[PDB]
Amino acid sequence: GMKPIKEIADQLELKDDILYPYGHYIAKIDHRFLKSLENHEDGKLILVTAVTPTPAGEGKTTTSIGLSMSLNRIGKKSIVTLREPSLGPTLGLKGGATGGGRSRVLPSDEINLHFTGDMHAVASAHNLLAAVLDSHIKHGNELKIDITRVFWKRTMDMNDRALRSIVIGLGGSANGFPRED
Amino acid sequence: GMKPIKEIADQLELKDDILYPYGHYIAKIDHRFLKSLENHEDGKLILVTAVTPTPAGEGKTTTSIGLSMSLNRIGKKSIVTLREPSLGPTLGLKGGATGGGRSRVLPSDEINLHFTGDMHAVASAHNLLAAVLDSHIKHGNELKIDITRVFWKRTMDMNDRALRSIVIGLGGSANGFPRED
Repeated sequence: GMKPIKEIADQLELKDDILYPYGHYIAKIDHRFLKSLENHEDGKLILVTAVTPTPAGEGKTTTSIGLSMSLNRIGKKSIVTLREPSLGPTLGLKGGATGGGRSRVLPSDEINLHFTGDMHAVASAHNLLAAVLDSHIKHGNELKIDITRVFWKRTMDMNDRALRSIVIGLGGSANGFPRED
Repeated sequence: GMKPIKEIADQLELKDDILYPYGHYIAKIDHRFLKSLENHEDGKLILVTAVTPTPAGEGKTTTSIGLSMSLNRIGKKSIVTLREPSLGPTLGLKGGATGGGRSRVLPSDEINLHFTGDMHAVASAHNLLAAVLDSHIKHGNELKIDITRVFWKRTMDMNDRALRSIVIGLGGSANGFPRED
C-alpha cells in the first residue's frame, strides 16, 4: 500500500537527472548533488540513541522512524537516516533494523536482503585487496610482505564462525604461499 | 634358553675391545673392525628372496634364519644378516620380521621394539634437519628456501596416518612461517 519512489523523490524536489531507480520503490541519489546544495541552509539534526542495550530489546530504530513520521505529521518536514542492515544476521535471526509494527522503512525485505548492492560492493573491494596481496606474494613478493604480519582480513556478509580462523594458500606452488587468515 | 652374548661373540672370536653390550644378550660391534679384517678371506654369500608376495604370507625371514641354523647344523659356519624391523608396524599387527616358531632371532621382544636404539638415532638426525630448516627460514631465510618446494619430510617410527599431511608453523611470528609438511 505504498508509494512509487517518484512520489517520495518529488516530496524532496529531486530531479531524474540525479536519481537512479532500483525497481519501482527505491532510488540512489547522486552524491555529487550534495556539493550542489552547499550554499543551502542546514536544517536541524536530531541524534537518536539509547540506554544500555538489554536482551529485552529497546526498539531504537523503530523509534527513530516513528519520530521522523511524527514530525512530518505535526507539519515539520523530516527525513530519517539509517544504517543498512547486514544480511548475515537476518539469516540467523529476525531483527529490528528496518523498524517494527506501524513504524518501518519499506520495502523491508529488499532493505534487509540485497537492497541496492552496497554490501556486495564493499565486500568485492575488500576481497580484491586480499586477492591482490596474496598474488603479489606469489609472484615474487617484491614488497617483502611478512605473511605472519598481515593485518588485512577477508570478508563476507554472512554469519560464518567457520571462517574466523583459517589457513589459506595450500595445495602447492601453483596456489602460492600458505598463511593464516 | 638363551646364550649370553659373550658366548656368541666368542664363537666369532670377537674381543671385548670392539664389543659394546646392550644388556646381557645383545651387543654392537665396532664397524671399524671390518677394515681390520680387510686382508682376511671372504666366505660365501647367500641371497634369500621370494616369489611374488601374497597375503597368505611366505615366511621368507623365518626361512633365512632357518637356513643359517641348518648350515651350522650340517657343520658349515653361518651367520644370518637381517634388517631391523620398524617398531610402528608391531604396535599395529604381529609380524614375521624376527622369524617364527622354532626359527627366530632372539631376544625377540627387544629386537621388535627399541632394540639398540638405531631407529631412534635415525629419527633424531632426520628431525634435526627438519627443525633446523624451519628455523633457518624463521631467522631470515638467507638460503631463500621456497616453502612450497621442500622435499624433506619429518619422521617417526609409528604407524600414524594422521601425520601423512599436516600444516606446521602456525600461531604467529614467534613460531615461524606456516607450511605444509
